[PDB]
Amino acid sequence: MQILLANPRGFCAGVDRAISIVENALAIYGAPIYVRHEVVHNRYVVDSLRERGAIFIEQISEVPDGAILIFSAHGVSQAVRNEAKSRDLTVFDATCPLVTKVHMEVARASRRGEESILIGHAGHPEVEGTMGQYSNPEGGMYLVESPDDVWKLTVKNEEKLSFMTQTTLSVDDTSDVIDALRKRFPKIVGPRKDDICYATTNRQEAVRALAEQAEVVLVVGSKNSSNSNRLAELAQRMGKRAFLIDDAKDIQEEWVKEVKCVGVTAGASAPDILVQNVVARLQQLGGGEAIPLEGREENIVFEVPKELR
Ligand SMILES: C/C(=C\COP(=O)(O)OP(=O)(O)O)CO
Ligand code: SF4
Repeated sequence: MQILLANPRGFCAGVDRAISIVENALAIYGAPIYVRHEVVHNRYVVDSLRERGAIFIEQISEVPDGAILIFSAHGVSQAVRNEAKSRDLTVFDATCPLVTKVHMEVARASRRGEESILIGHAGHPEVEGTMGQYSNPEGGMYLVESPDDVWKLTVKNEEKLSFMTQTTLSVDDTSDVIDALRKRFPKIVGPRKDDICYATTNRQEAVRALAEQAEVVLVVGSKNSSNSNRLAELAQRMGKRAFLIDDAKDIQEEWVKEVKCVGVTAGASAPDILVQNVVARLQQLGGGEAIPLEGREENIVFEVPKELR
């Protein structure tokens, strides 16, 4: 059995920054360090940080006065931010810069009383934080997840309308949604394409190349990782069996028995060690040396704030 590795795969600039923020805060201030939501959606990372004294909470009420609070890489709403500011908390923000970029545009439309539409998945923390940048009752903030949602949406003033997107969406499905938005609201304004980040676009392009060779694709990532699910989904739609897994122990022999080519990739929040362990398991199951596919070289890095270096 041949083992192929997608490239790029694994950690993106925002996830590496956000994890370092929490690690550095624990070294500087000691336990406990409060973190609003899993810093990144990865069980291995989260479990480890708990171990070292990080405490993960959903609501600011859970945090004692005098505490240090870190906002997750997915971002938070202005309401949450202000609730944290009204309290006597020391706050560090691990929101990824590429999510903050979107937030700034939503706040601008809110200040103008002009409506905005967000393409994304209901209930996800990044969608809660981005929708949570809009607070003007004169305008409006609407969420659409599909073309059918666009077909049913009515707004107050489609002459002054703009859109934004979640950073981890399917590139292909978002394209369909935007096509619909432009047909329904011909004066709608947005970015040149969408707010899907470089890491999401690159991992999806890489898994596409991987799936065209591999019969089976294993995506290292947790169940609640949006971007990771998009990678398994993409391979599955190409007609390949694809499994989202947290670690090598999740691999069932049936998935790769008699398979000549198995591909491995990892979501933006999954540490490289998990991929190494998955490769080791596939080798014990008959696989040879892991072969990295050629890919788009990534070079962006986001530094931790100086106060945590
Ligand atoms: C922070 C972030 C992505 C990094 O991976 P995560 O798996 O942590 O988050 P997501 O894909 O949104 O479920 C959203 O920009
Ligand atoms: S997936 Fe993109 S936007 Fe999200 S943390 Fe990573 S680099 Fe930032």
